[PDB]
Amino acid sequence: ADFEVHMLNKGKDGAHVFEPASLKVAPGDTVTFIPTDKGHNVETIKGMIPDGAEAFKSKINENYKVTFTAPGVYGVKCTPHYGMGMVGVVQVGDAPANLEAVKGAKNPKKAQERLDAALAALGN
Ligand SMILES: [Cu+2]
Repeated sequence: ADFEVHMLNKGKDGAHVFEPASLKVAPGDTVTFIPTDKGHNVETIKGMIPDGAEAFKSKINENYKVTFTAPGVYGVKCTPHYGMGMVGVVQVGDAPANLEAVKGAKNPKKAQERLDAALAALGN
């Protein structure tokens, strides 16, 4: 199954957002990060990806389709807007095994707030 995340300068959750900011998928599903507004990208957050996964980083303004295979939670950021909290979580499967490992990852405050909110939205 294929899902979409819009990369936006603003949205319901404020400035510099992924919409949705949380998504539950199954192994092998894809998510396309869409440059609805210019100036964004998507990148894995260090320490917030599960065993079996590989880091990625899209180009600014790239329409970017990612396949998520290994189970667990994946924290993602927009490289330029990470400091302002432009982040999201994609969770592959239920009962993510890496939940405590990713909760320990260091993030600037606005990113941490939104990551914790996304984790809670996903049932964690
Ligand atoms: Cu951005």
